[PDB]
Amino acid sequence: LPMVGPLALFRFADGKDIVLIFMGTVMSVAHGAVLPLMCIVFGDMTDSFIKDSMTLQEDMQSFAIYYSIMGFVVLVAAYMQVSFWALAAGRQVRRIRKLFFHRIMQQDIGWFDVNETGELNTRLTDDVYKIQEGIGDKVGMLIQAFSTFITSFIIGFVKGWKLTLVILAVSPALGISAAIFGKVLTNFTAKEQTAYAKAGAVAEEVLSAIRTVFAFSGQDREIKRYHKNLEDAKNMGIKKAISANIAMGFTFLMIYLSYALAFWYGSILIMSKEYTIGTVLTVFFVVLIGAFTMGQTSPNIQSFASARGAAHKVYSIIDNQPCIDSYSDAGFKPDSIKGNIEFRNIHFNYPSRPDVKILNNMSLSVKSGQTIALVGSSGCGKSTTIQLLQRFYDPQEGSVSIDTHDIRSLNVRYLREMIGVVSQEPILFATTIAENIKYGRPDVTQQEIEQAAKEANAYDFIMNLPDKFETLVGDRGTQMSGGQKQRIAIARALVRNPKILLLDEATSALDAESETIVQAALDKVRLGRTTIVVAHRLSTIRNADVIAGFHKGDVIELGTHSQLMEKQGVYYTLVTMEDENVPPVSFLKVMRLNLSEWPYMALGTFCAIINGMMQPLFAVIFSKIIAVFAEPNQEIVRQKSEFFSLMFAAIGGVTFVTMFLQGFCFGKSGELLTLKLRLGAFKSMMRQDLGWFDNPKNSVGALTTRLATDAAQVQGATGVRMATLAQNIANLGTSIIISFVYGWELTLLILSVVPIMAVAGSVQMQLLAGHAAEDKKELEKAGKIATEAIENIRTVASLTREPKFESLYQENLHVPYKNSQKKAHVYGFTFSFSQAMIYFAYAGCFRFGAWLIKEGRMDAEGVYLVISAVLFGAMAVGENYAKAKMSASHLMMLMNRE
Repeated sequence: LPMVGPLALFRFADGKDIVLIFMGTVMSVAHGAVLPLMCIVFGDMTDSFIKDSMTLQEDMQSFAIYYSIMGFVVLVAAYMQVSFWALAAGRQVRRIRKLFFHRIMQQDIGWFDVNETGELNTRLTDDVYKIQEGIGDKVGMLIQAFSTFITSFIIGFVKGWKLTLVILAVSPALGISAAIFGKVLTNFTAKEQTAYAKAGAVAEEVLSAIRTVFAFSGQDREIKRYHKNLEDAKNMGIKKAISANIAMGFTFLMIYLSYALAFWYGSILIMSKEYTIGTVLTVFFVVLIGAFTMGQTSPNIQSFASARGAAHKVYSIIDNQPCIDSYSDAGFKPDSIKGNIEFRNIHFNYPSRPDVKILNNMSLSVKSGQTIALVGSSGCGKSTTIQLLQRFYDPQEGSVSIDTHDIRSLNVRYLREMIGVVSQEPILFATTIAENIKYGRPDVTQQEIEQAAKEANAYDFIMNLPDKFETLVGDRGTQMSGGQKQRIAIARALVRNPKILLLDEATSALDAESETIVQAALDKVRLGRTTIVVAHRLSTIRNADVIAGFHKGDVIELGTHSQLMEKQGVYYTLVTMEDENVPPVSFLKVMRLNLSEWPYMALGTFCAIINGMMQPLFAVIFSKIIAVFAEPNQEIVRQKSEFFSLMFAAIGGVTFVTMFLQGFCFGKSGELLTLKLRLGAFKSMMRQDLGWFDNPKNSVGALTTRLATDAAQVQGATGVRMATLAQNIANLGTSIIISFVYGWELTLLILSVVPIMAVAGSVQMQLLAGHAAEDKKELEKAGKIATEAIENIRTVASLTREPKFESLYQENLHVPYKNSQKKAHVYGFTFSFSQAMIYFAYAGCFRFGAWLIKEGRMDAEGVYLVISAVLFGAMAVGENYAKAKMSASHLMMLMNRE
């Protein structure tokens, strides 16, 4: 699909907005240079320690100040990046909303008839949200990662002649792996799609015709068939999960082989001494971080793509100006008008379906003070004419004369303002009685307001108003009645006393008293007013002096009703005719569901425990690698580096195998759990009486969606969640035990920086400060009001209130816009704080390790062990539970129910 270029994306930024974008860009570039630069100083510090492992205090102090200044500079840079980018996003979104609404209210009615209102609402809400999210932080981080990738390569150019090409020559192997896995992945996805297709097929057939299931009473063959289909789905899904786990393990193994090969090549350089160990470690770490950053940029790339598509559609709307602009500033705008209106040979076709000539030969004339009506069959060109007279549609053929001046020459605002129109079923606007009447005119006082209200005979129901006109209309007009609705409508039409009235079926769909009151209001209005009433009620039509029959957008008869009856025209025919309960279920019971699978659970738990243990082993081997690098001992060090490279390969292999077994075991266990729970659900359901399935919560689509979604969710979570708990607990226990054995002071230092980082980490990104709920709710409310305005577009036009509804739209946007700025500020604060915490932690941990070294209770190798191991444990902890708990509670309630 067409998608606009990035140059077009920021086409709504004004001068100060350009400065904002530029400042954000430069700050993001600084941040993305820091990241690789952070790794640079990290490797430099690593080398300095390696040599120091065998000049200490001053060196450590210098390193510490460098880290601290790096932390401060990244704090400032990131905070400013987020703040400026978010503020630019907010200004851009506000301007986008304003101009979008301006064009929408500018576009003619045919534009709406092309684009259904629901689609416009979805656009204005979701696409605006997408563009906001894209520009705000996603673009900033995108630029930042671009810069980091570029800087990693420049730094590899500084001294990496061999390592750069070696890691790039890993790229064909890495891509070979990623694609050889992907080719099997596509085939497996198709296979499992077939499997779930059969499973959902049996599900849909049994549920949709579950009444037939009871009728035929033959649940034997159907239950057995369900079991068969589920068994096949198990046979397939077990393999799918096994394959996915092998893919993950193979990715890990490729990573580890790259590690070991790079290390062996570095050892070769040290043998030749071409590259100092420090330089090799620096370049390797930096290239690795650059590669991982580039890889993990993908979600942001998708975010930008979505933003670009949304922006393309939005700007397509914006630049699609109408054939006529309501806000035009050209025309006669006569100071007066007699009022007569004449139409000739009107010819219009909707832009959506411009293939049938709906409108043809509507020669008609209305004289001031003359009562001429229009009657015909449904969709006989009635409303199209009324739309035209407001210049909703340009007559391709014909003429539209208003007292020697056509609608073409006259301005639109002026014309609409002095013209009144009432639809077949007009709808009040979502505002109190006061404002609903104020739309009459802006220059209106209370006394005349009540005068005009009573002018419509509405008096009867105002003495009962709790607050008179201040009385609230009520949601959706629930506290409202059709006759009273027409009363407010006609009153708001008359308040400004438009010269001419087009009452398009504004009498029907009412009760006897309601019809009487509207008829009385109309008769009072007909005093000295030029009227065109296309209505269905016989009283008004007969009261009308001249009536014109109609059919299929064609003139047939006109004059007194007697001629219509004599010809029996169309007039004669018209005359003759879920989440509440969610009881917390004991995890013991949920786990106990795997009764027979006890061996499977145990074997999988062993696999997960070993897997979790490995990572600390990675930390230890890394630490000892550094250690051996410390002592020159060239022969011993080269041999031991080879040894620990082979150990890296061994770790890759053990990770691969443990992933293989864990995936297989947990997949089988969870899939058997899925089978058992599905069979139990079927049995419980068929126990349930017919009425049980008539509840709206028990619709066929909803129930089958529950079945499939919840089964998959519990299968994944129940197996994955316990395994993950075990793995993480192993990581934490071993890391903490290692730290405590090494030293219980730096231990506590690490174990305190960790929690403060995590608490101030991902949770704060979307949870703390209590902005989320209010901001989302207010945005939803403003969008709802805008959506209502769009829906009632015809009435909004007849009112000529588009500017004022835009004004109210922006007014109610103001507060959520301020909340947007507030949330952006706090988001920036937490993000920068999180980023800087890492550097400050590095500095403090390393400094305290140095202090302990001065006391001798620890060694630098232990320092590296502790820091690296704890960091890797933090990363591992990253890898739903509530969804699984709720689903399991649902299933248990459904089964155990008698």
